[PDB]
Amino acid sequence: PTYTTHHLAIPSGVTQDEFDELKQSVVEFHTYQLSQNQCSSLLAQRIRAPNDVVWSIVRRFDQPQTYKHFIKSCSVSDNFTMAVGSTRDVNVISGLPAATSTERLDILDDDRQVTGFSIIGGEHRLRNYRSVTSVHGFNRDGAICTVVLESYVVDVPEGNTEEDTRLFADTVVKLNLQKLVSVAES
Amino acid sequence: PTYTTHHLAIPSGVTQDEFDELKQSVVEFHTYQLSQNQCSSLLAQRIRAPNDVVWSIVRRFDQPQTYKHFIKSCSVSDNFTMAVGSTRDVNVISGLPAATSTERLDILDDDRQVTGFSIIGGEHRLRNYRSVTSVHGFNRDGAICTVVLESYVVDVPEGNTEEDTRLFADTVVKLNLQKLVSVAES
Ligand SMILES: CC1=CC(=O)CC(C)(C)[C@@]1(O)/C=C/C(C)=C\C(=O)O
Ligand SMILES: CC1=CC(=O)CC(C)(C)[C@@]1(O)/C=C/C(C)=C\C(=O)O
Repeated sequence: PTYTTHHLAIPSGVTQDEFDELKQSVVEFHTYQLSQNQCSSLLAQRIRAPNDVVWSIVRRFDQPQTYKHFIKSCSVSDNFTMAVGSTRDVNVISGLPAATSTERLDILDDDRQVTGFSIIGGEHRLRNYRSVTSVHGFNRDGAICTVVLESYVVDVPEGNTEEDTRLFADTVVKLNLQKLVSVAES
Repeated sequence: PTYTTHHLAIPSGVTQDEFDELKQSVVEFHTYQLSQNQCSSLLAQRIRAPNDVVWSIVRRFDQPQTYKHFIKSCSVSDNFTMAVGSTRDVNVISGLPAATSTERLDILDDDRQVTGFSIIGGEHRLRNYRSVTSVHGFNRDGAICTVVLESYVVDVPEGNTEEDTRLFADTVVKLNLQKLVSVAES
């Protein structure tokens, strides 16, 4: 297989010196295998809030709607455990209506403050979506100011271009990351 | 089959005293006919920028991608004039890909700073979408503050609920208005 090189390109929204400190985290957590039909991207967002505050929000695998747009509801089983392997049924706002993507929790590491999930079933064109989010505290002069890194890999549907698929997924993650800013600042 | 009454309910983001000044504009420009299969909503967004600056952005019928998300490109004909009746072809970012909704300019009023459009062709579920944006300057402690009002009417697709459709359309418009804030305040 072929692998991503997100450590070679500073994403927008981070400085060269901030990024230099995070390259180790990108390699460890934001590297995916790449098939010929896949694309992957890494996004970043600075947040004026303690990383412990941010981690506590994004850790909530059962309540993504608190920090994501376009989710009407999210339910988990009555025996849900916050553990690798638990799943959720996400009801998406799209005008179809109440669509559903079942997602499985892949990583939950409270020591490094990293989580991630993969989409394992649903009615959509984002087949084999996999995402990782890591939380990073910086003593940042009035904050712990946190940079959140979020990357994904996904299949490019036949009849889609890689740029088109990537542009859509990038737009969603960027918009959700802006919402995370609003929620974290309190 | 009656008409909308958005002048009767204050939208979020406005004060009662601010809204009282806008009721005449809501009546004059933000009233739609409503059939039993349609819904309509009215949104507002405060912007710390001169109303003339905001107006110059939202007036650009040929360039919605400057202030809206999820638009890959926008083309108009070689004889395009910025005039009621002109149309544009919008290529939407959706993961389908490069989708298209053809839109017609309905209002372009430079004295009152109102613009509006209706969707006249495309491949989607926002049938008979019609939208109006109006710009409003307020003197606030020596600086101009702009309120943008944006409303729409749209058909509810069979199998959708009104809340679900409204929720989606409300989500899109609000997000486009946040991008408008960034562009105007830069
Ligand atoms: C918003 C939405 C609409 C779709 O059509 C596909 C899917 C259900 C995957 C999705 O939830 C996509 C979500 C994305 C890209 C990222 C995320 O959630 O962090
Ligand atoms: C982004 C998008 C999603 C759709 O499914 C339909 C359509 C393509 C019309 C649309 O452009 C709708 C845009 C909206 C609600 C408002 C606007 O543009 O002012």
